[PDB]
Amino acid sequence: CFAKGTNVLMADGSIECIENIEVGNKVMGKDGRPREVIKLPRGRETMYSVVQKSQHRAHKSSREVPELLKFTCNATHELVVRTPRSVRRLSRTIKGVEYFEVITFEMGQKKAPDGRIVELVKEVSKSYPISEGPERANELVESYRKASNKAYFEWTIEARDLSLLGSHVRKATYQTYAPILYENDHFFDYMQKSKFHLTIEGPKVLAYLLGLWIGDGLSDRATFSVDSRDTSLMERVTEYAEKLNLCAEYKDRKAKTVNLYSKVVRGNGIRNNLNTENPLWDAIVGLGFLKDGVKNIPSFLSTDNIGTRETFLAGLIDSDGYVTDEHGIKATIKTIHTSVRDGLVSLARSLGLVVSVNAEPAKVDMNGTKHKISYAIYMSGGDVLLNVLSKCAGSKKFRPAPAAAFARECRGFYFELQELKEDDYYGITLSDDSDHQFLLANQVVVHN
DNA sequence: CTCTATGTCGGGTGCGGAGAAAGAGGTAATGAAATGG
DNA sequence: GCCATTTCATTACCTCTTTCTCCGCACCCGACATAGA
Repeated sequence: CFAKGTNVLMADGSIECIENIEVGNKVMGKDGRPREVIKLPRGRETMYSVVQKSQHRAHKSSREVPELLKFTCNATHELVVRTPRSVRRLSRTIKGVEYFEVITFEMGQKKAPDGRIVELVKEVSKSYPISEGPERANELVESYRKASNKAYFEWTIEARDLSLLGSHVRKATYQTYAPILYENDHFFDYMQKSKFHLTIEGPKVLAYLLGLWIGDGLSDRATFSVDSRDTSLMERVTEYAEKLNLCAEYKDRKAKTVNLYSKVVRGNGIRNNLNTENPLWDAIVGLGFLKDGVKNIPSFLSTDNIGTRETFLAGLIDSDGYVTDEHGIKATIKTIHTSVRDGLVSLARSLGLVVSVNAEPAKVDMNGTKHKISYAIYMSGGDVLLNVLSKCAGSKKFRPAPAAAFARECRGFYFELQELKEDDYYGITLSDDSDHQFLLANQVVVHN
């Protein structure tokens, strides 16, 4: 059961407030498929607060508080958790004799003060004196390592039982969120829904261009900047631009500025068109990449076609995107516009990538200039991210496409738990044969 | 003549990148107190 | 209670990311003029 306010992800990918979800509607299953609701358990109880942990620190100005994943449930809500399997060996001495130890995480049981019989994870140790010889020990260690396939346990525990966990286990316990595997085709239907009728590279190229525009584009013309130096990118531009059937008006004249002109009438002389008869623009406005005068990453994109979701970032990254590879594939977009920040994060995750932003306060300096609140949104995620990069043109950005059928597994997150005051709670119940867990809106995986 | 799309101009500031710090969980290593026979 | 493990939170580091931050000038954006319409 959830505290009132908590937003849910509906199977159609919309977002509905928990208190308003009725019976018969279909929530989002971690598999992207629908999870029907059959009961609206309501009531009053003691509520608990959740909130991811993180290397974040700047406080204690109103420097915005992070976008940390969070939610609030009653004391008996089941937390879909995970805990690593761990086995360490150790040699210690007491009462004279020194022995061998075999510390391990194994799921046992423990008595809740309230009397209940709770199934959880416990730290277990088995030991005998060094006299016998490290042989017995070394045996179990593998007889464990070689016990189960998954490197972690996947169980459930009620907020109110969490304390029951020992120190070591507690710390080594996290919750997870899953990627938005569902898929609308709003992008596609839109494309088909218009006058212009292009090839089957549209959704792709168009997507890629919208990506670049957002990053290095101009906010009042279907034109944008480029690094006179990245040639590969340069071509991509022409190519994709050409496929949408438009022109690349390259002008590096004292970095490079281009303009994507329609092949329409030119006007009387040469004073070509760029915004007119241009799908790019027809969309920027159509799909909402330009809300109320400022750029923006439209939310519908978080729930649309993955390919397209990918390609778009591809574009964003090819302009305003710095990539490295030294200790893992990672990419960093920098912005100053909230909408851009947000919209991007919500999208970034939809894929399964790990995201974290870092604001930089306004400033004013020696040049006496007034800087602005800046955001350095950070991403990573092995394959998932790679498969995006594989769709890049930039030299320093491009990266080969993952093996294949790379799994879009859930990402876990360490959190904090807080005891709140009793309060009305709303919960929903799914049909039996399902997994009994649905995804929230901030992509966090929860049980009903 | 008025109302929009295209070039195009000048000023103040977005962001580019990298290196480093500051957290966060994992490990041993302890000190001892609880369990079962 | 003697024995012989176990259980457990805390301690001092230990590894690994991911949050921060630094700063000037080439470039981004608002401002303006002018071919269309």
